Amino acid sequence: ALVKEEIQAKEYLENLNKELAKRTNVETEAAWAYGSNITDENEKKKNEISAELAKFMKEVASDTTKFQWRSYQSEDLKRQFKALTKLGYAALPEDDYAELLDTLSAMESNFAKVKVCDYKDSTKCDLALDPEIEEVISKSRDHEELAYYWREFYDKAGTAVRSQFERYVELNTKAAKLNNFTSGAEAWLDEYEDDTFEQQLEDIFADIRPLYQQIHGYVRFRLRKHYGDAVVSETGPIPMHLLGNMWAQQWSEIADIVSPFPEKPLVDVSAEMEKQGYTPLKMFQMGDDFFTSMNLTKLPQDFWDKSIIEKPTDGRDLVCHASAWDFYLIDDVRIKQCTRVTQDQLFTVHHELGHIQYFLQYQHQPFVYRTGANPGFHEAVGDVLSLSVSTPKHLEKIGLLKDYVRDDEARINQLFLTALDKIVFLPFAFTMDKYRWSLFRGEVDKANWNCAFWKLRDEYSGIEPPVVRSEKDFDAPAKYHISADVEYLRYLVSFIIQFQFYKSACIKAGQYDPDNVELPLDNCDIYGSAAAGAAFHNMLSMGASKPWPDALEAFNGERIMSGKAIAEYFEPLRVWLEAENIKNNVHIGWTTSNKCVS
Ligand SMILES: *[C@@H]1O[C@H](CO)[C@@H](O[C@@H]2O[C@H](CO)[C@@H](O[C@@H]3O[C@H](CO[C@H]4O[C@H](CO)[C@@H](O)[C@H](O)[C@@H]4O)[C@@H](O)[C@H](O[C@H]4O[C@H](CO[C@@H]5O[C@H](CO)[C@@H](O)[C@H](O)[C@@H]5O)[C@@H](O)[C@H](O)[C@@H]4O)[C@@H]3O)[C@H](O)[C@H]2NC(C)=O)[C@H](O)[C@H]1NC(C)=O
Ligand SMILES: *[C@@H]1O[C@H](CO)[C@@H](O)[C@H](O)[C@H]1NC(C)=O
Ligand SMILES: *[C@@H]1O[C@H](CO)[C@@H](O)[C@H](O)[C@H]1NC(C)=O
Ligand SMILES: [Zn+2]
Repeated sequence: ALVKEEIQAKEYLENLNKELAKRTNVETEAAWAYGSNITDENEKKKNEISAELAKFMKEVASDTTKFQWRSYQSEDLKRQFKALTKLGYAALPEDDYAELLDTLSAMESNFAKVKVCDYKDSTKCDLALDPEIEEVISKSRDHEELAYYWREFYDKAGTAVRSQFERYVELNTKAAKLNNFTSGAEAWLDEYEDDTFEQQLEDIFADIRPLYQQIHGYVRFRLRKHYGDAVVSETGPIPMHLLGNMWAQQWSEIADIVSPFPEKPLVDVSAEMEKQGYTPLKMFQMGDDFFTSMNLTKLPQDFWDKSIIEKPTDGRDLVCHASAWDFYLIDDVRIKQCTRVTQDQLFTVHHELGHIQYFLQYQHQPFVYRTGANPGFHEAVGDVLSLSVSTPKHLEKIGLLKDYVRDDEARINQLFLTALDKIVFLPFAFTMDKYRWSLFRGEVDKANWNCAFWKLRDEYSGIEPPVVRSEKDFDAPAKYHISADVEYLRYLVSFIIQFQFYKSACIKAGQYDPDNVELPLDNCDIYGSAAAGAAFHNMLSMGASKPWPDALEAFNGERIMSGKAIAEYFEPLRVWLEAENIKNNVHIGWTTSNKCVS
């Protein structure tokens, strides 16, 4: 029976993968229509088609049991079957599935439709997060103005969806258990195919946490000099509204007030981008150029024809959170980005285009393999290029950085600037999933859900709200990914492995040699490197056809996720900063926040 059955199973899979790709195409189109144009009608259509695809996946899961697939010889066939067994939310009874979709829609559309009143004009009430509130949070140094916008946003994006969030947790848990996972934490973790993955991240995080603490201490010190001791204490958590970002996830927008060497250059090319007439289209064309310069795949015409690369002016509601979309045919790939002409946005364009590249590289795989080796791989691709794009080397080459002298002090300024994004984010990203996992696993009583969030943000990041919160507030959904039910550990994983990829690409490009002071890792530009491009091609073309260690091995010969490379990048900063904090008697660490009343 078995040899013959395995022949038939191969044909079964060939056909089923093609059918899933086509059916997924159709759900993806409806989701795109909604996300690009939020209306009740588009919501209904998206959710109806999802319900129908879920019912089909339920039949597929049932049909896998007609095959003795665990008995087969082919590791590849077994891997595909195992992927089709995994229903996720589709395991839910029809009515629960529909209720979950309705709940998700309610949260994501609440987030996307938030508007607040101008701090200086309570009749102007059409300020959205993107761009209006984000511009104040990144540019204002009026601490009361900042606190105002923080409070208005969190109250509307967060607290307003407590009820919905609670029902989502219940249904997410019910779904996980129907897949025989303990909870949605274990369902998310299953994507890393590694039963020690959490311990591995704890270990890496513990190794980098000392450096974070040094950065935190120095920033707090600098913020005290700017705002004074009535606004920032020496010993307490940093008030998060002063850190240049609504979620304090990255602190690079306050670099001009905390840079190590204020009289030496600090890279900020936004003003030159504007002066040279950059547009969203040009920024996308330049990202395309980067990839094609490395001998990777050019964007196809569908990308240009169907992407939305600037915020519509017609007053519609949409999701502006930047995203990359695979339509599961051939070359139908798209970005939806409310693009602004800034340095940070140039990096975001490259990030999104890394997802597009991945889609193009794996599009010949069977449907079940048309995804990242793990979710962190997907998020890392474009960041590897952004690391290069951010270098003084690259930015001088493209005419955006003028009259730059790369002395020791400018190098520390640039390392610090990078760390304000790359090191600061690590505890932030860990807490987003630690929080959700703790709710999913039933470890926090509902009475303590809000303070459990702020407790994690305190313990790991040493930040706190600008105002006292309580269990009357519900703050976690004020972060897009929490309202949108997007797993966050992918970004922690990305921020570690992107340095492994960057280092290896730099070495292949001839742009990094640890023994050559002329080739430091932090000034490596892989632009134009076919050797780097080759490593990407070898890895990305695999999709999810093999466990992620095999995909890393295809890139650089390694099989282990490791903090060595990110530490190697920041090692000169670590040395300098440890010394600077001692020299300035900077207090390190923080007392427990008083800003969430239990
Ligand atoms: C999550 O875990 C769940 C368990 O906690 C699991 O649910 C179990 O799935 C089992 C596998 O499908 C299912 O097993 C069948 O049980 C039937 C009897 O069940 C009743 O009594 C139970 C308790 O006594 C009740 O709780 C149930 O509700 C039922 O009322 C059996 O009749 C049935 O049998 C047939 O199938 C076996 C297995 O066949 C296999 O494949 C080939 C077929 O060619 C076999 O040759 C091979 O060796 C293998 O056995 C045949 O041997 C047999 O001849 C029959 O055709 C079968 O044992 C079980 O009932 C169910 N239990 C519970 C408690 O729910 C979920 O499936 C898991 N979910 C996921 C997503 O993995
Ligand atoms: C948005 O969707 C609605 C359907 O609810 C449709 O009538 C309208 O034309 C769409 N607008 C745009 C900008 O596509
Ligand atoms: C570019 O990529 C192609 C296809 O992957 C390969 O055959 C070729 O050798 C590469 N060219 C360069 C510039 O190395
Ligand atoms: Zn991404």
